[PDB]
Amino acid sequence: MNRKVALEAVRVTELAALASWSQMGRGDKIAADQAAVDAMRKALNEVDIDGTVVIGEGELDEAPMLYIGEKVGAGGCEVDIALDPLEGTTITSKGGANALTVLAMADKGGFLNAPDVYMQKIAVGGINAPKGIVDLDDSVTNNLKRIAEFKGVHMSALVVCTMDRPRHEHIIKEARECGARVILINDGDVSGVIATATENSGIDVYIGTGGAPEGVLAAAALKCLGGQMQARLIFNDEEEIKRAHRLGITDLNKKYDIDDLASGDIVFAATGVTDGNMLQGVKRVNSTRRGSYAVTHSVVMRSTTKTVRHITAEHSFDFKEGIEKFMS
Amino acid sequence: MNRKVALEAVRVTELAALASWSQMGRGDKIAADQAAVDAMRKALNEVDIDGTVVIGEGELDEAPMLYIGEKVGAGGCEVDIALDPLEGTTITSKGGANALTVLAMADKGGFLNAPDVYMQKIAVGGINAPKGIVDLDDSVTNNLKRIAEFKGVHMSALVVCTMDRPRHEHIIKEARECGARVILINDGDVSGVIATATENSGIDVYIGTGGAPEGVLAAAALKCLGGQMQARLIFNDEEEIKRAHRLGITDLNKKYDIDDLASGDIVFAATGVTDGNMLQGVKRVNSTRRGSYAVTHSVVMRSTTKTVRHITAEHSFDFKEGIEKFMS
Amino acid sequence: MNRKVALEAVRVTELAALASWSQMGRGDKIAADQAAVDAMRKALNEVDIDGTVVIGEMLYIGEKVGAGGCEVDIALDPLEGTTITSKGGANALTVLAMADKGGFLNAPDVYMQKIAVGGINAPKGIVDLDDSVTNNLKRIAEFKGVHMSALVVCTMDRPRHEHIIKEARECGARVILINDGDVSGVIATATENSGIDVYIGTGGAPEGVLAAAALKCLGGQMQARLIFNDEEEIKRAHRLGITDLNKKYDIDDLASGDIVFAATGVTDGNMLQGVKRVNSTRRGSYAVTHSVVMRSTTKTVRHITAEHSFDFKEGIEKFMS
Amino acid sequence: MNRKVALEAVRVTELAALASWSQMGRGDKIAADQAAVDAMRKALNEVDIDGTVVIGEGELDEAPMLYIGEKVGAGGCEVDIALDPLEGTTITSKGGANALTVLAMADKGGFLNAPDVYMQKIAVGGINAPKGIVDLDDSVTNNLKRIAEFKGVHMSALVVCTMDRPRHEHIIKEARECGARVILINDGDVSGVIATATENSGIDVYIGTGGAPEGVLAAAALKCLGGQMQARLIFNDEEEIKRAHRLGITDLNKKYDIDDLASGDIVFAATGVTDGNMLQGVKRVNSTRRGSYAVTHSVVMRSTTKTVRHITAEHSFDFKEGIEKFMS
Ligand SMILES: [Mn+2]
Ligand SMILES: [Mn+2]
Ligand SMILES: [Mn+2]
Ligand SMILES: [Mn+2]
Repeated sequence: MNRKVALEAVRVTELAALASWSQMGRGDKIAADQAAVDAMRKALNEVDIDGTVVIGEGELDEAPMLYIGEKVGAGGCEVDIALDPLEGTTITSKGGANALTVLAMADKGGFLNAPDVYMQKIAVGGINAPKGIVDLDDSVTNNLKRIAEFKGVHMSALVVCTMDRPRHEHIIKEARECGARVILINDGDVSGVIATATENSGIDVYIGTGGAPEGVLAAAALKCLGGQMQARLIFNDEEEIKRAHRLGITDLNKKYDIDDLASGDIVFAATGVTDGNMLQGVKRVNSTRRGSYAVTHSVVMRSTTKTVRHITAEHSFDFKEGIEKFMS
Repeated sequence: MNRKVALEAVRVTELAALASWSQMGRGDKIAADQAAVDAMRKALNEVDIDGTVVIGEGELDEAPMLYIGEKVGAGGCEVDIALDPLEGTTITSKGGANALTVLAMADKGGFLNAPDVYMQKIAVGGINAPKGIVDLDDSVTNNLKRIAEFKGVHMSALVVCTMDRPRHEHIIKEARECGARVILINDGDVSGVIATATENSGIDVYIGTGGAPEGVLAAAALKCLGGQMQARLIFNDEEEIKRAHRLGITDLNKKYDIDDLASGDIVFAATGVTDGNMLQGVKRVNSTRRGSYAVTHSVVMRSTTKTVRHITAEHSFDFKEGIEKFMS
Repeated sequence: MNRKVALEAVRVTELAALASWSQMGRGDKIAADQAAVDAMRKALNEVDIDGTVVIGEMLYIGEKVGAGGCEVDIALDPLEGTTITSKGGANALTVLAMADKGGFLNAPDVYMQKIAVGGINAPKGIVDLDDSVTNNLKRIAEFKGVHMSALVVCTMDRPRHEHIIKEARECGARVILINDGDVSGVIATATENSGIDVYIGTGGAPEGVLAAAALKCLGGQMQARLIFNDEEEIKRAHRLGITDLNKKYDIDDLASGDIVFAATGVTDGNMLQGVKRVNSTRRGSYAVTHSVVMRSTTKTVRHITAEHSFDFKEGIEKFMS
Repeated sequence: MNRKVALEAVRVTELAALASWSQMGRGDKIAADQAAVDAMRKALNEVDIDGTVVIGEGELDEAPMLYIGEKVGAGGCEVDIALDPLEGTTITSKGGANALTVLAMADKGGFLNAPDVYMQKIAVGGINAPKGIVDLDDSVTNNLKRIAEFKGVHMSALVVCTMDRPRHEHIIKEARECGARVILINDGDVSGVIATATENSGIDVYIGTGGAPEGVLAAAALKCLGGQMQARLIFNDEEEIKRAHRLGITDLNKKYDIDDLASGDIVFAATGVTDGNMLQGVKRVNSTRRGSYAVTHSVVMRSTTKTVRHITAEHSFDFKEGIEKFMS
């Protein structure tokens, strides 16, 4: 995987973010999603890779663009592509927190090719955090006690993050019972997991159930940032089992370690759409010095080197024109 | 008012925010509110003012501490005091966005002594925005068209903020219909209005109904930051009408200009509790160089000088102790 | 001292910095110092203290300042870097420190040998002026957990520092030079992302006390020794109560008890950013100052970015008092 | 040029800056220079370009690596390359301000092929600045009067930067006489010129004489950032004249507009070595969340799109090992 591919990925997430931002607060999640898919597909076909989508918008049946197996790129090293054109379609449509655009790449087979099913998740940051510090079969109490001890703080100092859903009431009750602070996000458990390893996020642990593709994407970032995560797929009906079987997943009760979700040489890239726990959103900026531009905030990271790059980009634009000129 | 009072007010909002933060994500909004009220009252009584609460926790009937009319301070210049010990008690208990502590000071009679009722609000930023650019009796569309013209942008560039409530559906639908982007916050329309005049907030306009005290405090800040706002009190039942009559208000449908909400020499201070669209929340920080601390982010501003100070404070703390040691 | 005094002090350094900035790069050291002194004296006389200048310039030794309050000794520097500000060099600051009566070394205006390192856990003895430069740096490298080659040592670019510079480079350290501003240079050792690990050099005794006051709040260690070259200097020491001429002063001997330290950047430097002209459509035009205020008893540290409204169609000297 | 080349260039300047930093403050300007040359050369040969060095370390006579005419890169689109492995060799050896590493790319013939001679320079930033706002044959006073009018300020507000040299005494004295503020840098007039177009540099104008190669490099950045600049080569002896003649330059007194220095599609990249008035230098950082790393601060920009990216990169490193491990 050529060093060139890493920094090229940020252009993809930036262009998807700008397209998504033009639909921010338009009340239309489908238009938000399609703006991102279109921008990302077009940008990805300029990237010098021999790319196969292993996580994307869906099966070819249901998704015309960025479907599983689709071939993308202008030609280059062979890579598996995990992508999320718009993490937070509903978020973006109402301008909520934590919307992102996300692109990750691995050598062939480096990702768990996750089906569209739910996934139990537990994640903690820290480059020195050991394997086994968290696991999903241990109680919440016992996981937090270990985390607090490793971080060297009282339990009440820890900030635990989960989604505000009925399915999480027991995580929340238990975490609070042993003394921790638990904050709720409305959506965007990609940002919420990655935040555990993000300097100054204010989030120490993530515990929740959400999308499985999102779990792999977040593991890909934690692999570069440092941290630990365990995940397990959930299967509620026979169609979900069939989706897994079609992707080669047959050990349904497997507990996945972070190395099982994303392994080898991983590149992770993301751009903020709205302000979130991980990344700032797109903003309109005026200046006499340079004129008006849209500013994006992005991150690109690589697991092998552990180089993490924070990128602020200034994109020239006349806001006298319609904002949908940021589409494609 | 003696220039000393301005900067002393930040210490008050800081200690109240640290107390609030100890209850963040504990699912107990009464405990968060009380931690805030306690810390803020103890800190005020060390400020060198002869203070009279004109906006606070409530009437002496319902609020034992920081009630309307309470005298606070160690002695000094006579000021009316508008307080919100914790903007976002529910926010704070769940760790939502936009929780703040707030304190504003004016010469005697400078604030609208608002009864505790709903208030319709429209706000826009810009030191050169003219009085009349926004008006509650004009349509959303016409307000937006004027704002867009004044800012020199296409309508679709504008980001309108409002609270996610059924009472705002008509605002949201109309603003989208003429092409604007409308983002929703779950609570905290102090931050929401003030964001219109905060650099890099990504928010251009606020339209919505919320608390009347909060409207006054936001107007206090906008007086210092620059901008325009119009409010109108709303009355649901006859007891609310009596609360207005007791405060001297008989023109129930009076439209208040920003100068009617806050006039004269005004000091506005606020500290973030959680991350919001105005201020960052309190964070736990480690360093070998300094040891561990809590970081607060505050702003204090003054309407006469127009000076705005952004203050990042490092508060030493051993996080092996219980987080509630940050309470007063 | 009443907690009020700390945050009142930043206003003094800010006003002095704005006045200095109006003389930045004008080639007139005298006019810069006079602008700073005026602004500082005027602001100080609104602070609620019974202050006495024990380190100062007019703001002379023994001058009584303040509007009335707790008694404090005042160590001030209306403009650390008059030459600096006049030429637009790096590391010009305005500085105010306050202590309880007798908290500062009452230092004659003489030269002082200095060595300093940052870190709240640094023990007394980590630095010592009578150990070789090499043994000082080996201990600091051990304390910081790094190879010697990682350490960045700061000193002033002066012929009197050639032996320090050569000995530190010989043992493998990286030695960077500043043209002026050893207040900033010393405090940098305890300032996040200054990139300075150690300061070693000779400079003004007043400036050493001021830097020590800050390091007492930020955490670190420093040692100092006064230099006497002329009989006039020795008598200045005697008149101030100093008779042990070769005393090595620890950091607690320079600044003890409850200390407040305030500074504002004039030009960009190793510790603080300088004043800038800013334009915005939302907010209009303003001068931005960058300040720090700190207190030794609580170890609280406040960083303050202040936007001062101003129409830069008018002359800059309107920022004078 | 493929938009892939732009972001690949930052890796080159980052690697050269890290190598330079290992020699910072070691009092050896040659070893600093060689560390940077080595690292830039090696990195450059992994960039997918067919590159020809038009501005480099020297003529092949005197420079073995990165010489004028040298062919570099792994293969791709044809570009002319304007390099400065280490701007501020003496700066770096003393840890002074404004040391940078610099890589610029243009279409064939896009750069003035500058001889190793001195160059008179005047520069101002701002996208709307018209050609003629600055001119080397106008007085200093008249240049500054136009610049004050263009920026909408009193003359006393302007900050004029020059190098602290005897050859600049008349500039310094004239600029001060007409009321401007004139600050002095010891070295580093690449950074000093680009500062005029860099947000928050505090520098409005650069006026001085310095290296002609460094003038082309700074003009390349200003073409991306917006601004105007004029330059004239000066010749002190016969050997300097033939330096020009060898590179095809016989009009010895030509005044070059910025378009004459750098024209067409230009990419410009730089990384700070030491803190300066354009970029921050490399720093050693410790964190518990991430471990220890060297942090670099870079900028990459493009004249056709006007897109500018600020890049903060964290390079994992164990600082118990010798710092010379950052060499190539
Ligand atoms: Mn999605
Ligand atoms: Mn409240
Ligand atoms: Mn002085
Ligand atoms: Mn060079």
